Order: sequence, then C-alpha cells, then structure tokens
Amino acid sequence: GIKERVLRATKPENDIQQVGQDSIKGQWIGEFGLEVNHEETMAFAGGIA
Amino acid sequence: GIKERVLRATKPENDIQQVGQDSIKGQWIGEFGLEVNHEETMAFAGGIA
Repeated sequence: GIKERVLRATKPENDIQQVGQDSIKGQWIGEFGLEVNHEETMAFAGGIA
Repeated sequence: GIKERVLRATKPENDIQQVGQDSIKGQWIGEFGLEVNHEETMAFAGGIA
C-alpha cells in the first residue's frame, strides 16, 4: 500500500557559483512525494516498544 | 638566490561576463610568491646613485 511518486529524479548539478568567482559549487536536486493507500491496515507506536 | 613559488600558474580565464549580457569578458589570474636565499650577497641603494 505504499508507493513513491516521482516528478523529477535526483540528479547532480555543477558549476552553480557566481560568475567570475574563484570557487566550486555543486548540488543535488529532486522533486517527488509519497502515497499511502489504506491507512487502516497500518499502525504507529511511541514509547518504549 | 631568487626563486618564484607557484601555487596556481598564470593563465587566462574566459566567459566571466554577466548572464545574457551582450559582451565578452576575461581576466588574467594567478597566485605565487617570492623566495630569497642569502640576503648577505644582495644590496639596495637609495639616492641619486
């Protein structure tokens, strides 16, 4: 009952520093979300055990 | 007795203008320093001679 919905997969991106700057910049970016079908067949617990 | 220590050699760097600007920009860049070994064998003079 759990699936992952992906709009943009995770990928690297490089050379995103300001123009003329003597630096190196990079990042990872993605866009995606979660779907849960039937919540009555699942449970969550807190406290020891 | 004179030596030059180079960390980054001098080179031209290109494409450093603002994004979308109808112009071309580039610069000379480098990084280094100076080393002197035996200063007793050297002299400097000030005045007319």
